[PDB]
Amino acid sequence: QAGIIRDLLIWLEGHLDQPLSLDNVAAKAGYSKWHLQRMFKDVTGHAIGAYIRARRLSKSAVALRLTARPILDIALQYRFDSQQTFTRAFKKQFAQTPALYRRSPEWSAFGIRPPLRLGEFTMPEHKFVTLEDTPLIGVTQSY
DNA sequence: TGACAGCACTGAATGTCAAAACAAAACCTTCACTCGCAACTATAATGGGAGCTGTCACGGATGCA
Repeated sequence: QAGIIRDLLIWLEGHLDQPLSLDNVAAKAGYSKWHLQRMFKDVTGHAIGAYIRARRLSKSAVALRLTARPILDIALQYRFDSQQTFTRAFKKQFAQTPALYRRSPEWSAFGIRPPLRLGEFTMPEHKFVTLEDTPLIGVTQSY
């Protein structure tokens, strides 16, 4: 029912990292590999399988732009199979070399796909301002 | 009744043949200069000890004489 898929993503957003998962591992959620896939297609508007590894790449794209690791820390970190295939699907998502992607300081959100909620989404508000050069005092350290 | 389990097949999306380029310094030319050899200079000059070291002490030694 509608209470299932919402609870599956509470697993899945927390288990987008730890299990090396395809839909066979996702088939342990009450029904078969196809029926859990059939139950997702209409209650969401997204198609689960190519989305998740792309969402796990979208989890890896912010890891490719704001985390301090090289290509092979994050080659198979997000449960992938190869690096050149990971480089390949990246071209169909961001149209940029990952060496070129962390070359430019500008980070545009083209291929990052948002995390899905079947329940109610807490929408933040926006207001566009233009700020001023203000002196302060503080120290720096890294992570 | 509607879930509920599994099949039919697209195909985008992999797993392989190739280069494509970029810094990596790595080994390597370079090319001007800094950093070193070597020789000469023509009034006249001509013999150390460089300070040192001062009585221990019985004992065996070899060679001189």
